[PDB]
This record gives sequence, structure tokens and C-alpha cells, in this order.
Amino acid sequence: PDSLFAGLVGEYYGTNSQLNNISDFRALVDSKEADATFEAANISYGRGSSDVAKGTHLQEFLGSDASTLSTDPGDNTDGGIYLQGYVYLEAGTYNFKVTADDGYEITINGNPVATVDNNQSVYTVTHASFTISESGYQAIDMIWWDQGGDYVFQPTLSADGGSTYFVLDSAILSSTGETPYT
Ligand SMILES: O[C@@H]1CO[C@@H](O)C[C@@H]1O
Ligand SMILES: [Ca+2]
Ligand SMILES: [Ca+2]
Ligand SMILES: [Ca+2]
Ligand SMILES: [Ca+2]
Ligand SMILES: [Ca+2]
Repeated sequence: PDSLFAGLVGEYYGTNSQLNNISDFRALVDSKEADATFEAANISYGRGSSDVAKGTHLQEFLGSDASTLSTDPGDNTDGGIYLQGYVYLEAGTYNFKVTADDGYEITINGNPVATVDNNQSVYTVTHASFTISESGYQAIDMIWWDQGGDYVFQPTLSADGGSTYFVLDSAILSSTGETPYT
């Protein structure tokens, strides 16, 4: 049985190898069990300095979500997160606008909808629009990593053509696709 909560299933992975791109982080995820798990209920993380993977920086980065960490990871030079679950969206057009250091990829119903395939100091990208064909819980996953230094990850979403954006949080997230009452 998988726990039902108003959030995405979160996994954190650390490494002492360099993360340069999405492929490197996905390979890290493939290579071992998560260094920690957590509930991603308020996906607006950071900003901080001096490496996400060292000391208590992950806790600080995750903020309101850190109280759900399964363990306190040891130090690494590089690290990142893999989030997966469901997000309630009505049929219509949407676009992400993401602030991040380093890179990331977000997919909805298996299709990439926001990609930065490289390292970067903090930068905000307004991504191209996509459509949702049927109202309901949509499958969503995210990866984000830090190669070192500063770190931030805030992927906001607009349903109104970029006039207003919201953080993905417990209002609309579901870990399993069932309706959370938590
Ligand atoms: O990863 C970013 C780009 O490289 C360095 O400037 C650190 C910074 O956080
Ligand atoms: Ca794994
Ligand atoms: Ca630690
Ligand atoms: Ca909390
Ligand atoms: Ca590094
Ligand atoms: Ca960084």
C-alpha cells in the first residue's frame, strides 16, 4: 500500500560525481536507492548557498517539506530530487515559469513541458504552453539538481496565459491520484 497525501512522492539522491545535465541526474537515480524520501507538498525550494548536498542545506532547501524526510543524508558534493505523482488540472492551456539553479525537467502525462538541460546560476525561464485534454488528476514528474554552489527550485504554473502563476502545493497535488483529505 502507498501512502495517500496531498503532495508528490519525493526522493533525494546525492553523489560525489559531477552532475552536468539531466542525463547525469537520471543516471544517479537509476544507480541506487534514494538517500532520503519525503513528501513534496509545497514545491518552492531554496534559495541557499554552499551546496545543497552538504550539512543541513537540503533541510533548509525543502523547508516546509523537510519534516517528512526519512533520514538526514550524509554529505555529498552534488545532489538532486526526483518527484512523482499527480496534479489536478482542468482541461485547457497552461505553461510553466521556473526559477532554478541548476537544471531541471518537468513532464506531464509523460511529455516534457519544462526543460533546462545544463547547469546555471539562478535563472527564470518562461516555458512554452501545453494543453490538457481531460480534466482530472494528471501524471507529473520532476527532476532538479545542484552541481554545487547556490541552489533554488520554484516551478510555477499559469492557467491564464501567463497573467498569474501559482506554486504546486497541497491544494492540487496527490501522491496516488486519489483525492486527498489530509
Ligand atoms: O551551479 C551554479 C553555476 O555554477 C556556479 O556558479 C554555482 C552555481 O550555483
Ligand atoms: Ca533509484
Ligand atoms: Ca545532511
Ligand atoms: Ca512541515
Ligand atoms: Ca559538482
Ligand atoms: Ca548550483
